[PDB]
Parts: sequence; C-alpha cells; structure tokens
Amino acid sequence: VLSEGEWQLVLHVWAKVEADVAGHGQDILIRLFKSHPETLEKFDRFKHLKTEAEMKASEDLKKHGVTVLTALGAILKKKGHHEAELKPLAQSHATKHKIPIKYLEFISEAIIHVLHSRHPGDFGADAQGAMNKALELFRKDIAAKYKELGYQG
Ligand code: HEM
Repeated sequence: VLSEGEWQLVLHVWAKVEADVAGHGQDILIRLFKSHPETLEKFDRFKHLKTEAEMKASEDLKKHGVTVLTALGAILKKKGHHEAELKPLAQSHATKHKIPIKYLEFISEAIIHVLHSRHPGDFGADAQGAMNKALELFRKDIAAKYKELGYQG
C-alpha cells in the first residue's frame, strides 16, 4: 500500500506538474509515441503525425495531454480511494479504445522520465520510488476491471 509519507512525496511533485499541465502533457505523449510507435495507431486523431516537430505543433495533441493529466491528477489526489474515478476509465479503455495493460506500463515510464527531466530537486530517488508505486496501484486496479470484462488476457 502507499504510506502517508509516500503519498506526500507524490502529491508534492504533482502540485508542480499542475503549474503547467499542458506542457507536461505534450512531453509525456511525445515520449510515448517516439519510444513505442505502435501506441500512436490507437489514435485515429493523431496517426497522421510523422515527426517530433509535427507532434509539438499540434494543438489537438496538447488538448489530449491536458485531458489525460487532469484525469490522472484526480485519481492521485484520492490517495488510493479512487474507485469512482477509475471504474469509468477502465470500462472505456477496455471496451471502446481497446488499450492493452502493457501500454499503461509504457505511459507510466514516460511520466517518470518527464518528471525527472523537469523537476530534479523534487524528484529524487525517494520520490521516484513513491511515484512508481502510485502508478503500479493505478495499473493493478485497472487490470482487475479488465479481467472482469474479459480483456485482461
Ligand atoms: C495515465 C493513463 C491514462 C489516462 C488517465 C487516460 C485518460 C483518458 C481520458 C480521461 C480520456 C477521455 C474519456 C474516455 O474516453 O474515457 C481518454 C481517451 C482516450 N485514451 Fe486514454 N488515458 C490514459 C492512457 C492511455 C493510453 C496509454 C492510450 C493509448 C496508447 C490511450 C488512448 C486513448 C484513446 C484512443 C482515447 C480517445 C481519444 C479521442 O479520440 O478523443 N489512453 N483517456
């Protein structure tokens, strides 16, 4: 489980992300798409983007980054008591968007990398370990909903 001190590390760095939600969101999605190109194919909205420069110039991509980080922040601020928020997300990602759990692992790695690049002083090893645990909890709870619906695999 996460301890109170671990949650405090997570939420202290998250308060810094919220001073620039759009910029963080852009960086995280670009990192995902460049490191794991198969993920771009799940987005009919974005699959025309071929270069990093094109990704950086897209306002629609920046808008989706804000949607993703706003939803994640709402989950993290519940400190584990996130059923109401998480259940609808799991349902749409399993049955409509068809996102494998592995791609949730990939985006979690992208989040960690961008937080370390933008906030080294508040993102030392202790904070990294707490954020990894928070994102593991997120994935574990989505995976349990996927299995109920027959999408875990
Ligand atoms: C931190 C993880 C993630 C969060 C919090 C998140 C959140 C959201 C939210 C709030 C929406 C809009 C409402 C909905 O459709 O449920 C959405 C849409 C979507 N997400 Fe996720 N997402 C995450 C990861 C991913 C990943 C890894 C992929 C693909 C590789 C993905 C693919 C999509 C798609 C295709 C849509 C629909 C976009 C559109 O065409 O409007 N998501 N996501």
